[PDB]
Amino acid sequence: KASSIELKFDRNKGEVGDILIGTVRINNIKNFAGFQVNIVYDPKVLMAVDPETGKEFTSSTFPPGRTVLKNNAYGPIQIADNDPEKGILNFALAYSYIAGYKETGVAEESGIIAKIGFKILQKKSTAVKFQDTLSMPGAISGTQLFDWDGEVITGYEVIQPD
Repeated sequence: KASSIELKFDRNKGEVGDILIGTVRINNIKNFAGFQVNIVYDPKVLMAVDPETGKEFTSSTFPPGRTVLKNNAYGPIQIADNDPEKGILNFALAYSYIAGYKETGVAEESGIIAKIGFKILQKKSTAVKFQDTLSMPGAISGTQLFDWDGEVITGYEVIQPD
């Protein structure tokens, strides 16, 4: 029942050339209607790729795999502004029609918001994490969650990968 955003890996070690899959998940986020996150990694050691195809993320790549914020009746808008050469992923998605969403009264409070492949480029210990950035003032460790009143949500835990 604890409210959280988590970045979790299926496995955290592999051989060079294999792809580690990171899943970004939300849990018990009250009246959840959108988010923005900033995730950083060492681009010399890991490369952000599509989990299925292995195709390198570019600046506009919005990650696949979500199980929430998919109802077209509420106007989902995806924005990506990654800088993979600098090891930065930054992407956001929210329902525009939050009036129609709130009016139905059923909130999507838990689920997957992204799946991201990380292809291993070197045999070297490394970390992937949510991290604050000056382009996101008022964030909680590089995360912002929004509700169906269009307000910023607080009080949740940011769970980093082990």
